[PDB]
Amino acid sequence: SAATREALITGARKLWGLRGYAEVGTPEIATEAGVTRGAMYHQFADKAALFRDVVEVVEQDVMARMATLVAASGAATPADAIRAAVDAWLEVSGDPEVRQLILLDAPVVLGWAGFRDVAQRYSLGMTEQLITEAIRAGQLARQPVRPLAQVLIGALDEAAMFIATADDPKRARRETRQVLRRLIDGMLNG
Amino acid sequence: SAATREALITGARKLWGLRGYAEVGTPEIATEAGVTRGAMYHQFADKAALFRDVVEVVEQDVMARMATLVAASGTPADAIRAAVDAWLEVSGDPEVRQLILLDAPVVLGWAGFRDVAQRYSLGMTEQLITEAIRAGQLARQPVRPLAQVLIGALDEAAMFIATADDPKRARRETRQVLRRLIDGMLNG
Repeated sequence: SAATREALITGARKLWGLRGYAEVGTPEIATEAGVTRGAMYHQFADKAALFRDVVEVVEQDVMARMATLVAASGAATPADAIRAAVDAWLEVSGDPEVRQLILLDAPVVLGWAGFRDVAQRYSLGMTEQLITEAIRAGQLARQPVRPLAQVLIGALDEAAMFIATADDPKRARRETRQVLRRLIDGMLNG
Repeated sequence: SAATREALITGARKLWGLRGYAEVGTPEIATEAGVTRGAMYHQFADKAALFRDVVEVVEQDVMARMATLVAASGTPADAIRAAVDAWLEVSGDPEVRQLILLDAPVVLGWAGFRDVAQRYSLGMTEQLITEAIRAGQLARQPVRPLAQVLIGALDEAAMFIATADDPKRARRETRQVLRRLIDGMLNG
């Protein structure tokens, strides 16, 4: 029964990751997972409920992938951590599964308040941390931490959205990386 | 028929502006406007359709208001600093707060809201950036990606003020933060 939950989340994630939420129904997901409809409905009341669990697991991977990329950059100071964290977010949001589930389907399926809540639960803390360390190292002016975090989250979230729907994604990704790079470098002292 | 639309948009705008989308039903809006339910439904299939037209009219006023405040402030770099302060003034208006910051994202969806916000704000923002580049107060860079990143930052700023525990404090702290960001991009 625990196994059944795991296999449904895994199946939904794969199939919705490839074709999108709208294009795959719960009966197809049950078959893919090797379970009956009643085992499925015991675990998930409806389609949208299974999607919420898919979003939690994909967000966990996004944060863990991002912490791996920052730690693999060899960033020696808070300011370099920030430069790495910015590049990592554009790399990870470019992953076509993350693009489909988080950038396109999650806002539609969860609603505005739902999506914003999830996005903030996963991103706010990390962002607030990086800012607090830069302030302490003297690489960023002493200022209020949450307001800056929140403004940066809206900038980065919009960046990713703009890439995901662009005519030329590879170009939008590159140009938008320059723009965020210049912005950060205007704020940072080193 | 055009008159009927105008009166509905005006009634909906006032009443939703005060109490919020969720709190006022379309029959109340019909009476406020002085039209029958069938005249209303002829013009607007459902509640969400009338809301879309309310958002268009409120956004038009927001842009026009904002161009008047920028022109009343007295270089491109200072235009940008004034445009930022003007956005916080105009988004502080309790009607704009209710309809654009709180209800529009819920009712239109995130992509729908982003679409409306960009149709109205992108050109002005792209212009301000282009003039700063020409005056040498802003590094030559790609104009649309910067405009878009700034629009997302400013929209999030205003939303943060609109839902803050202490609005007067959030408005002040958020003004500092936007000031530093802008000043990091602009050439002194």
